[PDB]
Amino acid sequence: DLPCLNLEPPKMLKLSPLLRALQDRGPIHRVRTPAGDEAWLVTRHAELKQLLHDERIGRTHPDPPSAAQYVRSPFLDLLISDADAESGRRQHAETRRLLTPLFSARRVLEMQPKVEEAADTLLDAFIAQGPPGDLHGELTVPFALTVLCEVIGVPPQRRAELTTLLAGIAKLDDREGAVRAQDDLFGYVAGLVEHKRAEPGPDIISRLNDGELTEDRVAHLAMGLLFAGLDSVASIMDNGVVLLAAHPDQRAAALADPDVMARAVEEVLRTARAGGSVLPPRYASEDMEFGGVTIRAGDLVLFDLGLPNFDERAFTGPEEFDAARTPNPHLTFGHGIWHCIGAPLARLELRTMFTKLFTRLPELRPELPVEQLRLKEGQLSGGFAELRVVW
Ligand SMILES: C[C@@H]1C/C=C/C=C/C=C/C=C/[C@H](O[C@@H]2O[C@H](C)[C@@H](O)[C@H](N)[C@@H]2O)C[C@@H]2O[C@](O)(C[C@@H](O)C/C=C/C=C/C(=O)O1)C[C@H](O)[C@H]2C(=O)O
Ligand code: HEM
Repeated sequence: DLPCLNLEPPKMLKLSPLLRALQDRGPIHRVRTPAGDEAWLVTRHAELKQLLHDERIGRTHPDPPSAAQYVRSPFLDLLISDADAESGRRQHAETRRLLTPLFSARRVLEMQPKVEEAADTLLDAFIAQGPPGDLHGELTVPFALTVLCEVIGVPPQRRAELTTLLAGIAKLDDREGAVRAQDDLFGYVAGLVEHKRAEPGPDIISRLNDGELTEDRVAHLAMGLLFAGLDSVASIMDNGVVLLAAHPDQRAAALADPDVMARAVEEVLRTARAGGSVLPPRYASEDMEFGGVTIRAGDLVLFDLGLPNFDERAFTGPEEFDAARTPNPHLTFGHGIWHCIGAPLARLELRTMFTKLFTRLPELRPELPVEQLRLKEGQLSGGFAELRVVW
């Protein structure tokens, strides 16, 4: 009898009864996943943060095609190899050395004008169209994609076509459709990488080509970035709009002052999804005794960021949306060597759009009561199916 996890959408600002019960009853539990496999679930902020620094947990497994999974995704399968634990950790460290400088404070400051231009253009169009409008499909997804394309070096005309492909690679209910979407996207990206070698621009693909990587790895890094920076930004943005609409005093504080806005963006990150934010699978590379249990070599270890983010051991009043919360040690961008390398751009995108959205549309709010918002099914990182708003 292992507790069995599900894919039900979370409620606003509150862990589900199963997740609250597991967090109350200890820091780590053997569970069953939506795919039907067994896993460890870590439920508290201190212990999760401690596993994020434990080099026994990583993206290697002796036998990747029989490894326990949370959901079945040919995209996530690309992440796991049968390299030994040291060689995997080496691969990963090299990856971080190359991606980390692409988002330096200087480079992020240089990105700002185009992030702000893109938000203006899209918000003009959204507003021209008049209420009600699908915030998700017509604003947050296209803004995150536009920004990402500009930074990575994908031409803007490709935006409609990537929206389709990046949805395709994330299908959970259609293995062949997902493999095919992956082949097509990769074929496009690999063509783009080759173009850029002949004609470099101030963009990530060129910066990665200026180094010692194979064509193949440059393409894989670019494709991973395109998937990592799209629906994540949209999810945090969609939920921040819901939360900020629902908390008028908090919103007013945020818009009144750019330092409350910077704090408010961290509180949106902490509270956007109260559960269900389960990261790509990681595995123990050897047995380890942790949190009163013995994790075995090969066991799946799951990180659901809602759990630590709502842990009352780490946060005073974790169910309260406090736009001024400081400090705010949320784990929404991960930590340690599993830490978001795009976080500086994501934060810029969030401050930029929250500010413009609520400045221009002070009364912006979802049309439906929150409990009637519908989540996309059968899609990795799927977020809302639509987010109709009025103003
Ligand atoms: C080069 C590689 C390639 C990319 C792999 C991407 C994995 C994405 C996982 C998203 C998972 C999750 O998606 C979920 O999938 C379930 C099936 C659904 O039933 C849920 N409805 C939800 O859509 C968690 C999401 O996470 C977020 O979006 C953050 C999420 O990027 C963090 C993952 C970073 C991965 C980096 C990485 O390896 O770089 C916020 C989002 O707020 C969070 C969330 O939605 O709760
Ligand atoms: C607010 C939106 C975002 C959120 C919530 C988020 C969150 C995360 C998290 C939790 C991780 C750790 C994943 C893991 O350990 O499995 C991660 C890693 C990563 N993120 Fe983000 N991210 C966001 C936006 C972005 C953007 C805009 C980019 C790129 C332009 C990006 C690029 C990456 C990459 C390349 C990694 C893997 C880094 C590594 O291999 O260690 N992310 N992100």
